Amino acid sequence: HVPIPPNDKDTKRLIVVLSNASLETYKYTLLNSDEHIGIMRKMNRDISDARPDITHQCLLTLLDSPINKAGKLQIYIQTAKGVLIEVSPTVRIPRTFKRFAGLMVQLLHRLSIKGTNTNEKLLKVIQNPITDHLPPNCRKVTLSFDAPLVRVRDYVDTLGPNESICVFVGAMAKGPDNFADAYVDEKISISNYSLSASVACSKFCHACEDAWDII
Amino acid sequence: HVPIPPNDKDTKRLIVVLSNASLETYKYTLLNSDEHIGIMRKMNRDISDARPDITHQCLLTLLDSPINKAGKLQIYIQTAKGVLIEVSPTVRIPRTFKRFAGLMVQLLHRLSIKGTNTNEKLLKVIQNPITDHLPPNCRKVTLSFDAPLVRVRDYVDTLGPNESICVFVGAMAKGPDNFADAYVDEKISISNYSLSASVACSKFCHACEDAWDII
Repeated sequence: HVPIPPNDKDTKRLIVVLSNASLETYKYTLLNSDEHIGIMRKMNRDISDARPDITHQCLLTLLDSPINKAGKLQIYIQTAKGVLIEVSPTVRIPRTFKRFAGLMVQLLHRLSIKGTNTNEKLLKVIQNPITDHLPPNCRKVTLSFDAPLVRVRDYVDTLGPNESICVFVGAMAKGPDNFADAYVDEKISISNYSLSASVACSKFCHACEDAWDII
Repeated sequence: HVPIPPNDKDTKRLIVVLSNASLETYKYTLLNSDEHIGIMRKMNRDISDARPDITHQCLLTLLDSPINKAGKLQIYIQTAKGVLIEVSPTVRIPRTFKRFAGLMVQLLHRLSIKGTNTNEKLLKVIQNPITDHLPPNCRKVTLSFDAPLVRVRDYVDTLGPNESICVFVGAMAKGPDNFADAYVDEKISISNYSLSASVACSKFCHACEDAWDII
């Protein structure tokens, strides 16, 4: 089986963009709420933001999803440093947050994680903006709260088989929906209650398993 | 809204039992692969088993699932020490593995986590076996690999509205399906590829959202 290459702009695919991520290597390790609680809580700036266990579990759940087993997923990470990261469908990850953390540190160091067997890279820090790396047949959407209710399976049911979709999922700290307004075609809501990025990506990706017939 | 009490044996409900868990407080903290890699790898016994990030993310995903928002979930944990733990639908959890780890340590210490506001307990270590705590209208099943393919929505579609289901999900180390043969009525498989406990519980619970009409 071969996943989606960058040569392919024909397959109806799901690009998941985790926007406004918190990948800031400080002193080398990442900024987490485990040990930097004294320096964030001491230096009085919005504790609230040392995120990456949620993008960790989005990477675990989405890269363990059956949409990865069909290969129809393509996931990007937009951070606060302006760094946009292309995460492979074929990369494997350790299940632990510490090795993921130092692996993101060396990803920010040498800007590339190569495969231990293959010639090709796996985690590739790439250019801003996202529209250089999105397909032309794209659906730039965003999960939101002020948006009215839109059912996912009816929505991608109203998407055609040539027309790929790029979702904007917020694993951010605390922010409104103006994080992506330069590149939003549509903002949708899927439930009345508050939902996280992990269960949001899981309900969306399993719903488009139900609407793309991945068995 | 009121969740399922232990008085209620009438509601068609999903009991998720995470069987063969690894909750062993050593020296106080739990046995994890982060810091005990030197003593497991040094003392040459099946590294392979310091699990609990998977039951952590099953607790996050299942206790953040919309089946919890309907209250039709009831989740138990069976460990290697013979400890069986009743996890509430109404308990909230910190999102971090360290506070979850020490919280499980004090759960094994005083055998109960009380609510910080309510009178009733939230995490209640209870008796072996599970059949004292399962409903009479029960469906003791188990996810497996040697079992033939069974579609979930057709299966619980063939379950009747008086008939609750108790699934056995393996977050174990490495083991066959004889972990539960004293209490198995049926073993099913949902996909040909290898699936984890997190995506297994998410596909099953979202599938019975599709078959129980939780909107």
